[PDB]
Amino acid sequence: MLIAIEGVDGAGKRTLVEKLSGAFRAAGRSVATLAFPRYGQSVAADIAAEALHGEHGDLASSVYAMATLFALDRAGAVHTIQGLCRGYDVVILDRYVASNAAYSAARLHENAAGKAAAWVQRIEFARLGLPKPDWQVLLAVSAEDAELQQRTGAVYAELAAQGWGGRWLVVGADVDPGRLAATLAP
Ligand SMILES: C[S@@](=O)c1cc(-c2cccc(OC(F)(F)F)c2)[nH]c(=O)c1C#N
Repeated sequence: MLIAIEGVDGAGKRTLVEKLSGAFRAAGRSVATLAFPRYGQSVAADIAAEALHGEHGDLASSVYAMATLFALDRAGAVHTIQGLCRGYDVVILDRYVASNAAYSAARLHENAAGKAAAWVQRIEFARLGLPKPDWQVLLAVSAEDAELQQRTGAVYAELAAQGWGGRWLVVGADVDPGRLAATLAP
């Protein structure tokens, strides 16, 4: 089973990942995890971060340019992902494709049924061959550029509402991880 944990920066996705990992292993399931973007590994990720800190001329000004860099990062990992899906019962990704749809649409003031969200699907899942997650779990919290983080949170909820790329669940900060693991388990 492939699971992506999503949400805005500061939402506390890592803690969820760890909580879920323990709940799955308590239920007798092997678990592997990966975090995106892969800063310090993917040159594409690293240029993208660097660009948001004012490096690389006008790169940050294009949403699609940033989106593309983050896609190329995930694509470089596509074989690792598929490998972990064969090697372990449950594979949990801290951020995945939906992050690109949410930050891009937010940025462009578009909704989940808009162009950017559909572009991300075409590029990442169809063209680049990233496998679609079985579940996407939106960690949606009150308090994690504030304008964009709030709007990205909203777009994310919209992705979950439309079933973008697959089934979702939306959860809060105090979700019970054992209950969540039983819900997600085949
Ligand atoms: C690194 S996480 O915040 C992220 C952001 C964007 C993203 C997409 C478009 C524009 C963008 O720039 C900015 F955030 F400034 F809006 C970021 N795309 C991703 O795939 C991931 C991941 N993982």
